[PDB]
Amino acid sequence: DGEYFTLQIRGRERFEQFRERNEALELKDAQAGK
Amino acid sequence: DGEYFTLQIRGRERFEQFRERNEALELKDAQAGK
Repeated sequence: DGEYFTLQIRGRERFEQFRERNEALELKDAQAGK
Repeated sequence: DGEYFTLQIRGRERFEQFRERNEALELKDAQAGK
């Protein structure tokens, strides 16, 4: 098993920022990070 | 009723970025936006 987190938003104008960021940040950790 | 969105992440280093952003972006729309 393991643990994680989850965020919810009711605005599409803001989501576009997180979603797109999710991909960018996803690479930040998946690659190096230390 | 209505509609919204939800994002999930399994990394704390990245979440800190979205979470903190969630508050910042939340104000972007909640205030003006057009």
